[PDB]
Amino acid sequence: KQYIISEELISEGKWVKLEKTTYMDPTGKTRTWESVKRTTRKEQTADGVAVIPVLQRTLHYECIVLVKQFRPPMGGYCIEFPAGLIDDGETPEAAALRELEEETGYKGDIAECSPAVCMDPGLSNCTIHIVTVTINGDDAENARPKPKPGDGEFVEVISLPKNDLLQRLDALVAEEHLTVDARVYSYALALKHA
Amino acid sequence: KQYIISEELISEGKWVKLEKTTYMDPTGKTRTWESVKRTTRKQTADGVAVIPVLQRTLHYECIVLVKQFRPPMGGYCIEFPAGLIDDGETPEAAALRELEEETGYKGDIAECSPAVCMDPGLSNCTIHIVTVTINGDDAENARPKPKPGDGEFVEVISLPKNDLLQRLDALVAEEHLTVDARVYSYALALKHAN
Ligand SMILES: Cn1cc(Oc2ncncc2Cl)cn1
Ligand SMILES: Cn1cc(Oc2ncncc2Cl)cn1
Ligand SMILES: [Cl-]
Ligand SMILES: [Mg+2]
Ligand SMILES: [Mg+2]
Ligand SMILES: [Mg+2]
Ligand SMILES: [Mg+2]
Repeated sequence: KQYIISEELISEGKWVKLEKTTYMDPTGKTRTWESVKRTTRKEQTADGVAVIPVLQRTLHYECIVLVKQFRPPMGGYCIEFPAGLIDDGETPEAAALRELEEETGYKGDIAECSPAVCMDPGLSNCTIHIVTVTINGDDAENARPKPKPGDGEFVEVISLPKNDLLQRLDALVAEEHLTVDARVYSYALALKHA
Repeated sequence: KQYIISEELISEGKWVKLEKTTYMDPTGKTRTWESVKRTTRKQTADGVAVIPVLQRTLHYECIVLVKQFRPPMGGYCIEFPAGLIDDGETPEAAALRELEEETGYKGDIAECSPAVCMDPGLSNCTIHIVTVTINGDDAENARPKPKPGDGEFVEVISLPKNDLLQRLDALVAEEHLTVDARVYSYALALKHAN
């Protein structure tokens, strides 16, 4: 039934553009939408990755490793899964492993990799791979891990037990002004609901 | 330590605007960001997303999802039922309303998240995630009658909770739909639990 008729550029910055999208509705009528896209997407299967890093150590409960950063669009701090854009020619897995080490200092092992999933599909075309990665916290590589953050990146690491994630995220939200990412919250909720 | 110094409008559509955000980085250096915002926010958040748990006796529990054409994606996406919160609507009420309009089901509130961010490196968009149970053995949920608005065209997809991830992966492979990242994250945590 439905499909894109035309995409007209309305405004283009260095990083994001806004487009007027003309599409065919399933009645047969022509309609429009205001679409956001990134300018950085090349031949990657998605814009970015988000990493679900499960930190595993003998005689410890498993922890989910999360990051806290200032986010300019939000005007504040947010708690999220480690994440970044996929470099040109980089695989989603390499990008996940790389971003996890840069944001946390951990060296992980790939567990699984999702298909490309949409971030906010009524607003933008942005997509990611969700890459699950186990971290062997008994390995010396991962003992006293140093974040190697890039140009103007300033990330704090927060490891929360998987068995109590939702309450621990609620505790954090109770204690400061800070926003939990929707993917992180959805994951915490399903841990509870299981 | 980090904060917003100012926001310059770049472009404002009917629904979405692009801004240039000046902010103070933690080194004490001024930096800029390209930020997307909706023009519709009043509210606690922009929207709600509903996790609708369809409970029918002697059947598997299902998570109720919707499939729609998304103009920004240029394709069909599988998502939790969702929409914008009307000015003066509570998140809980927007959840029950949107769940009804999109699926036909009449549900009960189980819990509601604080405002969580959709894509905080890109936008300030936020939602409340609202867990809702649907008593599928009540008469009002027998022949659920969707009340979809002008220009909305929503197909309902109910998937069993205890196989959700495998079922979604199967839909992506065979139907070439895009699964929403929140849906996928929830699905992943269901498998990752314990
Ligand atoms: C029901 N509703 C959906 C809205 O959002 C949009 N609609 C069109 N173009 C872009 C966007 Cl983001 C506003 N109200
Ligand atoms: C690492 N990286 C993140 C990027 O995205 C943006 N960067 C600045 N302003 C807005 C956006 Cl969306 C580009 N590269
Ligand atoms: Cl539940
Ligand atoms: Mg990042
Ligand atoms: Mg980074
Ligand atoms: Mg909707
Ligand atoms: Mg609507």
